[PDB]
Order: sequence, then C-alpha cells, then structure tokens
Amino acid sequence: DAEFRHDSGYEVHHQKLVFFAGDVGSNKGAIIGLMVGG
Amino acid sequence: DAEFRHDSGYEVHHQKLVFFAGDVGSNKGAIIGLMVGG
Amino acid sequence: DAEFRHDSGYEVHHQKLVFFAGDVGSNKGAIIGLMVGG
Amino acid sequence: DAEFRHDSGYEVHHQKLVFFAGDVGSNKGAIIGLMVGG
Amino acid sequence: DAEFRHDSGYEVHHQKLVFFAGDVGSNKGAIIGLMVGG
Amino acid sequence: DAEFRHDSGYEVHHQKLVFFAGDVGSNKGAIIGLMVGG
Amino acid sequence: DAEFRHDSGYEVHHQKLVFFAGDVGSNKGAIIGLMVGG
Amino acid sequence: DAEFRHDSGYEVHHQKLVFFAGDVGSNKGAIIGLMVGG
Amino acid sequence: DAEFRHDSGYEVHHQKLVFFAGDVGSNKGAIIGLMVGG
Amino acid sequence: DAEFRHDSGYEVHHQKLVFFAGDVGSNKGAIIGLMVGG
Repeated sequence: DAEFRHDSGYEVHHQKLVFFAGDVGSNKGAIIGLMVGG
Repeated sequence: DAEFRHDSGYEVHHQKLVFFAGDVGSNKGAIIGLMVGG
Repeated sequence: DAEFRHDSGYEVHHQKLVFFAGDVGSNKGAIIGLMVGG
Repeated sequence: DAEFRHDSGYEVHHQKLVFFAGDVGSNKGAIIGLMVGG
Repeated sequence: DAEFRHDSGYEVHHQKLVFFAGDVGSNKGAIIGLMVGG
Repeated sequence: DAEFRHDSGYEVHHQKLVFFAGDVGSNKGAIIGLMVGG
Repeated sequence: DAEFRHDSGYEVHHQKLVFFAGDVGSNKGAIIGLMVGG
Repeated sequence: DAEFRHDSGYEVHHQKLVFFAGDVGSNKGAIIGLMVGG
Repeated sequence: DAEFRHDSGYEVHHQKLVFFAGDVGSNKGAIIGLMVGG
Repeated sequence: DAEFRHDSGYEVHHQKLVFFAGDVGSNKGAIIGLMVGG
C-alpha cells in the first residue's frame, strides 16, 4: 500500500531586458548578443 | 494498492524585451541577437 | 488496484517584445534577430 | 483494476510583438527576423 | 562587403530497436512504451 | 555587396524497428506503443 | 570586410535498443518505458 | 505502507538587464555578450 | 577586416541498451523506466 | 584585423546499459529507474 506523490513546486519568473531566459541542456553552438566586424 | 500522483506545478512567466525565452534541449547552431559586417 | 494520475500543471505566460518565445528540442540552424551586411 | 488518468493542464498565453511564438522540434534552417544586404 | 556562410554539418544516424528517435520541442502529453492494466 | 549562403547539411538516416522516427514540435496527445486493458 | 563562417560539425550516432534517442527542449509530460497496474 | 512525498519548493525570480538567465547542463560552445573586431 | 569562424566539433556516439539518450533543456515531468503497482 | 576561431573539440562516447545518457540543464521532475509499489 504505497503512495507516490511528486510536486514540481510553484515557479514565478519576472524578467525584463533579458537576452536569453531559459535552460539549455547542452550547448555546443555560439550564443552571442552582438557581433560587429570590419 | 499503489497510487501514483504527479503534478508539474504552477508556472507563471512575465517577460518583456526578451530575445530568447524558452528551453533548448541541445544547441549546435548559432544564436546571435545582432550581426553587423563590413 | 493501482491508480496512475498525471497533471502537467497550470502554465500562464505573458510576453511582450519577445523575439523567440518557445522551446526548441534541437537547434542546428541559425537564429539571428537582425543581419546587416555591406 | 487499474485506472490511467492523464491531464495536460491549463495553458494560457498572452503575447504581443512576438516574432516566433511556438515550439520547434528540430531546427536546421535559418530563422532571421530581418536581413539587409548591400 | 560581408559574407555570411552557415553549414549545418553532416548528420549520420544508425538506429535499431529505438522506440522514439527524434527531437521533441515541448512535451506535455504522455509517451509510454507499453501500458498493461487489470 | 553582401552574400548570404545557407546550407542545411547532409542527413542520412538508417532506421529499423523504430516505433516513432521523426521530430515533434509540440506534443500534448498520447503516444503509446501498446495498450492492453482488462 | 567581415566574414562570418559557422559549421555545426560532423555528428555520427549508432544506437541499438534505445527507448528515447533525441533531445527534448522542455518536458512536462510523462515518459515511462513500461506501466503495469493491478 | 510507505509514503513518498517530494516537493520542489517555491521559486520566485526577479531579473532585470540579465544577459543569460538560466541553468546550462553542459557548455562547450561560446557565450559572448559582445564581439567587436577590426 | 574581421573573420568569425565557429566549429561545433566532431561528435561520435555509440550506445546500446540506453533508456534515455539525449539532452533535456528543462525537465518538470516524470521520466520512469518501469512502473509496477498493486 | 581580428580573427575569432572557436572549436568545440572531438567528443567520442561509448555507453552500454546506461539509464540516462545526456546533459540536463534544469531538473525539477522525477527521474526514477524503477518504481514498485504495493
């Protein structure tokens, strides 16, 4: 007579002027805010 | 007599002026806000 | 006599001036807000 | 006597001035907001 | 006089006896290999 | 005098006995290989 | 006179007896290999 | 007669002018706020 | 006269009897190999 | 006259009988190999 209860909790996010908001599992590419050449 | 209960929780997101809002599982490409050349 | 109950939770999103709102499973292409050349 | 119950939850999205709202499973093409050349 | 060149690379996949081969941008439904009740 | 060149690369897939081969942008339904009840 | 060159590299995957091969950007649903109740 | 109860807690985030807000599992690519060359 | 060159490297993966092969950006759902109740 | 060169290196992975092979950016859900109740 087992009982399995899981709750991921309450998440509130307030974000302003955020370039990258989020979780990246794996990153091998390029993440650049601004690129100026020449 | 087992009971399996899962809840992913309450998610509230407020975002303004956010370039990339979201979760990337795997990133091998290029994510650039602005590209200026020459 | 098992009981399987899954709930994905309540998701509320408020977004303004967001270039990319969403989750990318895998990214190998190019995601650029603005491209200026020459 | 098993009972399988799945609920995907309540999703409310409010979006204004969003270039790309949505989830991309896999991305190998180009997603550019603006392209200026010459 | 800018030059923008992007290549997504060479992808070779060999898969045998794979339930789910592919990238999911966002998952809120149920993905179960086998369901047995009663 | 800008030059924009994009290539999505070479994709070779060999798959045998694969239930679901493909990329799902968003999944809220049920994907079950086998369902047995009673 | 800028030059932008991006390469996503060479990816070779060999997989056998893999339940879930792929990258998930965000997961709020249930991913279970086998469910047995009662 | 066991009872398994897990709670992920209450998370409140307030962020302004944040380049990268989020958790990266593994990082092998380049994350640069600004790139100026020439 | 700047030159931007990015390479994501060579990735070779050999996997056998792997339940979940892949990178998850964010996980709030349940990932269980086997569920037995009652 | 700047030159920006990035290489993500050579990655070779050999894995056998691995439940979860991959990088998780953020984990708030449940990851259980086996669940037995009752």
